[PDB]
Amino acid sequence: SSQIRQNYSTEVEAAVNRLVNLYLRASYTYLSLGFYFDRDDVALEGVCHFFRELAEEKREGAERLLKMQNQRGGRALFQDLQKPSQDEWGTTLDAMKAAIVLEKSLNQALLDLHALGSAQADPHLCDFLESHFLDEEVKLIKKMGDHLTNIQRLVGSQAGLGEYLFERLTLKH
Amino acid sequence: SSQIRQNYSTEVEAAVNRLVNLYLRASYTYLSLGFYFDRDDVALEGVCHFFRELAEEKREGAERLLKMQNQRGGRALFQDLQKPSQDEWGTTLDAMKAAIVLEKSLNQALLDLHALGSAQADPHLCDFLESHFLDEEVKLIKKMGDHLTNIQRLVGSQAGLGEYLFERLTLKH
Amino acid sequence: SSQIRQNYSTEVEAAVNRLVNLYLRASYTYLSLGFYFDRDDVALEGVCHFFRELAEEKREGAERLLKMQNQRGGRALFQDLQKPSQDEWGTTLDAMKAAIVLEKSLNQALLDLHALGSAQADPHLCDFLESHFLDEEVKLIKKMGDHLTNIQRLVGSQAGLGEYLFERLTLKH
Amino acid sequence: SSQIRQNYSTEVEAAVNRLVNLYLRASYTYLSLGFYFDRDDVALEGVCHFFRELAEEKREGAERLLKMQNQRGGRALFQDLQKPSQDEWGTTLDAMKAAIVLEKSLNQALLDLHALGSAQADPHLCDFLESHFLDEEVKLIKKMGDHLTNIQRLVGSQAGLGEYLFERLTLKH
Ligand SMILES: [Cl-]
Ligand SMILES: [Cl-]
Ligand SMILES: [Cl-]
Ligand SMILES: [Cl-]
Repeated sequence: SSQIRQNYSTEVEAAVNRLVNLYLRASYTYLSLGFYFDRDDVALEGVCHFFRELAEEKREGAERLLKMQNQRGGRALFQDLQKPSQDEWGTTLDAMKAAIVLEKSLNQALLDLHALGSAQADPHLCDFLESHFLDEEVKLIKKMGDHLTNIQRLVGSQAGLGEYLFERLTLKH
Repeated sequence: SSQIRQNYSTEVEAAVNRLVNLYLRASYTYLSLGFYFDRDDVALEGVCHFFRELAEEKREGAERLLKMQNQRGGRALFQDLQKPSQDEWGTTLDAMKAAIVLEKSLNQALLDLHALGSAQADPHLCDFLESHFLDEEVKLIKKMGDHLTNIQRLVGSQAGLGEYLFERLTLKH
Repeated sequence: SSQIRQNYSTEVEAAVNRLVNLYLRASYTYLSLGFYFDRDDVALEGVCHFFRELAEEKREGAERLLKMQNQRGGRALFQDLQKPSQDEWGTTLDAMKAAIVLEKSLNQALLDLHALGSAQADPHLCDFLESHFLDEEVKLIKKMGDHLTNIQRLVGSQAGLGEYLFERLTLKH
Repeated sequence: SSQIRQNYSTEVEAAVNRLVNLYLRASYTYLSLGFYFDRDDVALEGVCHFFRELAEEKREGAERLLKMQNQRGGRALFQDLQKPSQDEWGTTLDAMKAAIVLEKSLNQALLDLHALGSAQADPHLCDFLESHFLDEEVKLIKKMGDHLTNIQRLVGSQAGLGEYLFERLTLKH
């Protein structure tokens, strides 16, 4: 058992393990989104790249949480990882809307954990979220929102043209 | 006559010579496709470049087969090369559909030769196809499929615009 | 739907998706093993590093399979990922024994898929496993076996001493 | 008298001066621990180096607090520095246990000051501790805990052997 644990509640420990699950779930979702846009009958490489990069980012966030759990003397506990919500993700617009929904849910979990940390007077936890998660998440959601606006502007009456142009001229490929 | 030939059937030797003919035919087809897209009244440089590169690739595949024939102590035998199926190749979409048909026929010839090799217990032949042909062909067909999907998405109600944009923004020029 | 799929059975497609699940499960197991050896009350950094590296390797194997699924025109389908078999992994010896069991199960899945590929006359699948999976797996299992032998030799009557020395002098830290 | 002081309570000012004393006390303790492990009849250079480095770190923490006191317009007030708790520090294990006790006491003083800052609505103080003290302290305690676990594992029935090996193979020398 740990000889280091100090000021680290069971409630925070448990919430950290749940958050890890949420981040790995998100990572899995992005993995599926990336490979859907790699299909020969979808074939939007920039969209594929965007979501593959997010899968790695979410995995890295989970790993940081797990590292922190150990630093504080809590015990990492892994649960089953549920499969993503869809097998096929529709259009770029559909996908980007789904990603924003997912990110808003992750963001709310971060805010909830921050509030728990605050209530438990755990300033290290609060600091950790502030320093490595909250601003990263705000910046990502702004980026997604910007992308959504551009995708929406391009639907017009020529959806295929607009979806191609967005992938070619906004996304890195 | 050869002093080296070992485990190399007449059936495989003949099938290798036929495959050489198929690859040189494919090369000739791509040569014609490249020069059609170089016409002043077609003028799609990226499409021209794509098919010219494929002509060279197919020629190189034939040359590898011929080198292997000699390595095994078989005798290269050349036949007439039939001219390509069309004199004019239509749209980029028409052309890319024709290329996929051609590649699927080459792929099936590779698979047939692999099966013959397997039946004749000729592991060098089998290895050779696995190592230099089968994955190269799968990768090319995936690329073509991706291109076809993008071309199809761009037809919309503005075909000329879409054909220009594909050539400018997907193909190397 | 795909316009490229050729010689790719439904049976192989399904087996590839199952294998992806097995590799991601293995990755998750190694993630848990790595963080267990990072606990302050375990504190074997070289062991942690070893299993973290394996988590990444297994993830990369899954990604290669998914890329290949798309190259062939099959459809990636993701399933729930079961949590690892244990929450706490015992000694270095216990852990390395569990890893070998896991690797032997992955190896047998690769061999089974190879046999299916052979039966379905799918030489691209067979080649793919030969070229990127079978030898990598044999090499990993040999490494694990070597490690197990060294760990076993060091138990003696001074288990803690031996476990420290193995981590310091065999594993990269 | 200061012309700058704003939102800086007398309670925080006093608590900052007390914390400075605690950090300089800790520095003095580590100085004594370092020179004990430099004795010819102890002679554990890596252990000496470890504690000498900590003496400098604790001094640097005090200096940062003093700099911040002045930045806020408070007045540094120095008190007597009590000598360390022991003249001789026993084994490496004894020493590392004493260091963890000391660090836990410093950590609790940081948490107490953070709570006071929070209650006094002094976000600069809170930020300062979060940014330069809380995570540094968590990381140090994790390191010490890891070291303690390794030292404990090496006691076995051959304490001298284990103490030598830890110093040679874990600590920088
Ligand atoms: Cl379960
Ligand atoms: Cl003739
Ligand atoms: Cl389900
Ligand atoms: Cl005095």
